Amino acid sequence: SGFRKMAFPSGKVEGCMVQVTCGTTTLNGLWLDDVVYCPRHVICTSEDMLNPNYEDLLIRKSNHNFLVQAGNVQLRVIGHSMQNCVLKLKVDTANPKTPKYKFVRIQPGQTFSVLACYNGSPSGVYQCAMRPNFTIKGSFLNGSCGSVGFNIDYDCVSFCYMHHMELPTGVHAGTDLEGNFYGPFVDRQTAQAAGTDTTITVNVLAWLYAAVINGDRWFLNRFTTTLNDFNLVAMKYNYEPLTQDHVDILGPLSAQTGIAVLDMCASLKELLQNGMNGRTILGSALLEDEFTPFDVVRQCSGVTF
Amino acid sequence: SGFRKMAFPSGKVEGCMVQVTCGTTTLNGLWLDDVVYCPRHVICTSEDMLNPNYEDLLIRKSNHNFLVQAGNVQLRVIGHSMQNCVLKLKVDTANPKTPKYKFVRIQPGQTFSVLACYNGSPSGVYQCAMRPNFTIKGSFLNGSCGSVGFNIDYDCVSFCYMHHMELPTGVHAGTDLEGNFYGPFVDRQTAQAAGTDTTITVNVLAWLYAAVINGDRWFLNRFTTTLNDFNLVAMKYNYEPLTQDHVDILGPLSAQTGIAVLDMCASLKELLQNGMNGRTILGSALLEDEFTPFDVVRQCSGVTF
Ligand SMILES: *[C@](O)(C(=O)NC1CC1)[C@H](CCC)NC(=O)[C@@H]1[C@H]2CCC[C@H]2CN1C(=O)[C@@H](NC(=O)[C@@H](NC(=O)c1cnccn1)C1CCCCC1)C(C)(C)C
Ligand SMILES: *[C@](O)(C(=O)NC1CC1)[C@H](CCC)NC(=O)[C@@H]1[C@H]2CCC[C@H]2CN1C(=O)[C@@H](NC(=O)[C@@H](NC(=O)c1cnccn1)C1CCCCC1)C(C)(C)C
Ligand SMILES: [Cl-]
Repeated sequence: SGFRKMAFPSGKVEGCMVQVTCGTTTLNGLWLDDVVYCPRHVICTSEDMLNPNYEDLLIRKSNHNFLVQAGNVQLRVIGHSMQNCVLKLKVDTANPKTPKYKFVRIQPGQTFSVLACYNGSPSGVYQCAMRPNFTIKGSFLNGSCGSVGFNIDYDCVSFCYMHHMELPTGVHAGTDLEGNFYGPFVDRQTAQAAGTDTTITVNVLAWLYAAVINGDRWFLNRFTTTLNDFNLVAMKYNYEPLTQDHVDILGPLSAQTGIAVLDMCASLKELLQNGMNGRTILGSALLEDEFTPFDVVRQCSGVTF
Repeated sequence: SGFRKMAFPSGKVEGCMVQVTCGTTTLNGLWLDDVVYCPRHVICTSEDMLNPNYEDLLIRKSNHNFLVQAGNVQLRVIGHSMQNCVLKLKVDTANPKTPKYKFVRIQPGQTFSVLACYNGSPSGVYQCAMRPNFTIKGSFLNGSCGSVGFNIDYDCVSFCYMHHMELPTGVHAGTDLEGNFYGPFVDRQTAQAAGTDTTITVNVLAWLYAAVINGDRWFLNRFTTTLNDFNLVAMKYNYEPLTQDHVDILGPLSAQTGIAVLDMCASLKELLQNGMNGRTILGSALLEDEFTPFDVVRQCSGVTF
């Protein structure tokens, strides 16, 4: 028993991390096969960032403008192209340490592991959620750009995130591995609102099921509710609407605990209306929303990779 | 910016994990050189666990009673010995994937990364603290025994923890890699009190410095305090005494923020006496005590491995 914010084991991703330098800018890239993926703003000067013409800037770069480094093996770049907001550097060596992998785009409310890197070297690994407003609450310092987010399913690394930038609120924005931003953001230095964040309701319910699996069940009540009447209370507390598809994805946890999803909804309704009255759930004084139903099942059933 | 419970990158440890079977019992071992370390209770039956005579039980085992498995490479055991509460299986193959490493014993309040494993395969990685009462608040299911805790310093894995057992409160107990339990526990199935847990004061202060580094500084006040008068208030809230050595280890964070350790103590004093008045610090409604001063520096300075 116990319940922790648990990341995926990171070894497979560790062996794909490299250092990419262009001019004065050094950040991280992802070395899969003979390709290094990194944020396209590696090519920019401080002055270029106000409204970069990335097509023109890249046209003025040659292969030898890009220094790629795998620890010491100084990779030779033989090609460069741009896909959306990511640069792809063809190199003369295909990464031996290349794991099996896909590139996927996660949905708001889904979770992933971030391998935070500096200079192509891992600092640490942590879990987080894609927020409904398509930001993530990461831990990223200058030089962290090109750090990636990923999930592992069987033996296959699904890359879902590459880090590009920090908003003035201290939250983080980036792209999938085809270089499309999550959310409304563009890679230029302008004020860009993230828009209203909401609480990931399906995930709060998942974590309440986690609490029950772990014998912490004080918040269970005799009341029940319809999905509609639940959503009327939840919308008042800036919670995301709960959909039938969310109710379906909570089924496993419902089945395991014998608590119907709408009875857990009735529990969350009272927590929202009353607060916790200085009690805690799985050590927390706040309702936690960065565990998916699958995270709870993974962790409470000991799924391995 | 941002501040997350961050684990060490786990790849180096991943390649040391193996499956150890003795009779009906399968758990994890740590494969370093030609030695596999695992909990000695792998040799026990359900009935043996009331008061096992581990010397006599081990004497009745032969090398071929122990099935060691690295994925599929079925390791042949050529020796078995006992050191305190850990079994050492000499094998015919030394692990190629063997990283550089030490075995260390951490102090109460220090943190480490746990690589949770089942059947010699990683499930996930998370951070936790050795509690003052020498338990850890882990996430461990049946089959997790032999999962290890570790830190990385330069390129050297310091192993500090091997998982043995769960207390009826849902907290966890284990040994260092010389097989000595943390805390008063013995590997037999008897009621064993953990004793009073306390809040890791030096770590709360470290996390308040983290909050200031991240622009969350509402709790800073004009008041100050002596170390003694701080400890008079803190002892009332079941906080660990703060020592001059703790004050010294907070020096870096004091220097970086220009807030004297005793001025941060004066901030914590009011938080304890008043509570947070429904405010939060780095997203939390509770005071967090599972970051060390070095964790805050590591994470706020982007130290890599
Ligand atoms: C990353 O590339 C990296 O690690 N580089 C290695 C060090 C050499 C780097 C890491 C910063 C922590 N990312 C960036 O430099 C990005 C790029 C891409 C987009 C613009 C530039 C600057 N940048 C940022 O992350 C910045 N953030 C902003 O500029 C915000 N701007 C504003 O909020 C704003 C407000 N008023 C006027 C003008 N801008 C972002 C910009 C993008 C939309 C969201 C808001 C800093 C300031 C470096 C965090
Ligand atoms: C671990 O070996 C493993 O992963 N084994 C693989 C599955 C085959 C296994 C994992 C359990 C989650 N650990 C254990 O089996 C340990 C060993 C070592 C010490 C005794 C046995 C049983 N065990 C436990 O972790 C148990 N915990 C207890 O028995 C507690 N006992 C009591 O609190 C108690 C209360 N009243 C009367 C008698 N006992 C522990 C025992 C040690 C001191 C602290 C309290 C279970 C119940 C399996 C969690
Ligand atoms: Cl909290």
